[PDB]
Amino acid sequence: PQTDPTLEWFLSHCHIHKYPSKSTLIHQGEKAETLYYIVKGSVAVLIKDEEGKEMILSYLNQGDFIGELGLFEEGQERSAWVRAKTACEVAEISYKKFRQLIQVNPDILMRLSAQMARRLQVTSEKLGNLAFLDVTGRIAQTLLNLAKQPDAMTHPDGMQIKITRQEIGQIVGCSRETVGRILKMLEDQNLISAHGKTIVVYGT
Amino acid sequence: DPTLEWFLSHCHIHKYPSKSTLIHQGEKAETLYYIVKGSVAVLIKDEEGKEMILSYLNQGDFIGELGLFEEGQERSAWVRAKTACEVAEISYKKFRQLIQVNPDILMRLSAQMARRLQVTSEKLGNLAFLDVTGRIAQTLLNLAKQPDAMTHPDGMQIKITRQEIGQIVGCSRETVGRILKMLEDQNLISAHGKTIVVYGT
Ligand SMILES: Nc1ncnc2c1ncn2[C@@H]1O[C@@H]2COP(=O)(O)O[C@H]2[C@H]1O
Ligand SMILES: Nc1ncnc2c1ncn2[C@@H]1O[C@@H]2COP(=O)(O)O[C@H]2[C@H]1O
Repeated sequence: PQTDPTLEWFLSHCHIHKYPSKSTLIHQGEKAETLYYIVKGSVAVLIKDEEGKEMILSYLNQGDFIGELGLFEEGQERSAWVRAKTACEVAEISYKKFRQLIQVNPDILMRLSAQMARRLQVTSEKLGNLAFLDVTGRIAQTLLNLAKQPDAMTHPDGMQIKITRQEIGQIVGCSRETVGRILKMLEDQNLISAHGKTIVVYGT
Repeated sequence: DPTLEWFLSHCHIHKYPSKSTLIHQGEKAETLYYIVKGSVAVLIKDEEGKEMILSYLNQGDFIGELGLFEEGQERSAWVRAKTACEVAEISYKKFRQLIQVNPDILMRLSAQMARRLQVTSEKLGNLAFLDVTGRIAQTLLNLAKQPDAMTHPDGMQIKITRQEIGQIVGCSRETVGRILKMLEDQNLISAHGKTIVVYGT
C-alpha cells in the first residue's frame, strides 16, 4: 500500500511544505536538526570528490526519509546535498519531536532504519561495482537501475527513461563524453535506443 | 552502560579465533551480532574472487544488522575475524522484542548504520572517477596521511603488502604489483623492502 496508519500518524506531527524542481532542500556541512519525508516527488543526493567533481549518490522518492543521518549523534553535520528533481512535497519534523514519537511507537524508527539498511546495501554494492565492473558494465547497470525508478515511463520495447549523458556520468563516476561513446555503442549493438534527452532500455 | 548490559544479558557470547568466517554472504539472515571484543573485516568479492574490504568493525560494533528490517534478506557481505573475537548473538525475533521495551537499543544500532552509510558514501564519491592507478595512488597518499607513518629523507613511510592494497581498491595482487612498479619507475614512490616511501608531504 502507498501509506498506512503508522505513516499517517507520523505525518500528522509533521508540517508538509512544497518545493519547486531544482530546490536545494539540504546543504552539506550544515547542522542537522530536522528530519524529512517525501510525500510527493523525487530528489537527487549529491556529494563531491576531492577535486570537487559532483557525484549523484542516490535518487529518493515518495515514501523515503531524508536528513536522517544526523538524528543519532549530537552536533552532526549534513553528509550530502539533497536537491529536488521534480516539484516536491516534503514533510518535516525536528529531531526533538521525532525522538518522542520513537518512544511512543518504535515502529516508526523501524521504518526509518529499514531505509538506512537498504541504502547501505545499495551504496556498498556501487562501491563493489567500481572495482568489479568495468565502465561499460557500470553504465549498463545504471541504465538498468534507472529503468526501475518509479518515474520510468513504459514503452513497446521496455522501459523508457529521460536522463542526460551528464547525469549518467555523475551517477557512474565517468565523463559526459565517455557516456556518449558508450550509449552510441550500446544502441549500435541494439541493446538500447537513444534519441533525445531520452533512452529506451530493452528487456526491463 | 546500563543499556548494553541489559542487551548483552539477552544474547549468547561465543569465541572465534582470528580468521573465522562469522557471516557468509548470500546466506539467509536471522541473527544479529555484536562485537564484545576483537576486530573484523567486512568483505565482498567478484566472480574471480578479487576481494574488497568494505570496512573493519571493532569492539562495540553491531554486525549482521542489515537483514533485520525485512523478512528473508540475505547477508550482503562476508564478515571475517581479523583478531580473535568475542561475539554476542541474538535472533532478530528476540531483538525485535527488546526494541519494544527500550528503543534506545535500536537508536544505537541505527547510529552505526548512519556512520557506515556516511563512510561508505564518502569512499564511493572519492574513488568513482579514478581508474585503478588513481585508486592505488590515493590509497597510498592516504596512509601517508595517517598516524602509522614514519618520516624520511624523501617523504612519508608506510608498511603494507600487495594483498592489503588490492583490498582497499578491489584489484588483483599482480595488478597492484604492476602499478607499484610503474609508480616506482616513475619515481613517485620507492619500495625499499616490502615497505613504501611516498615521496611528498
Ligand atoms: N548513500 C546514500 N544513499 C541515500 N541517501 C543518502 C546517502 N547519503 C546521504 N543520503 C541522504 O542525504 C542526506 C544528507 O543529510 P543527512 O546526512 O542528515 O541525511 C542524508 C541522507 O538522508
Ligand atoms: N559498507 C559497510 N560498512 C560496514 N559494514 C557493512 C557494510 N556492508 C555490510 N556490512 C556489514 O556486513 C554484514 C553482512 O551481513 P548483513 O548484510 O546481515 O549485515 C552486514 C553489515 O553488518
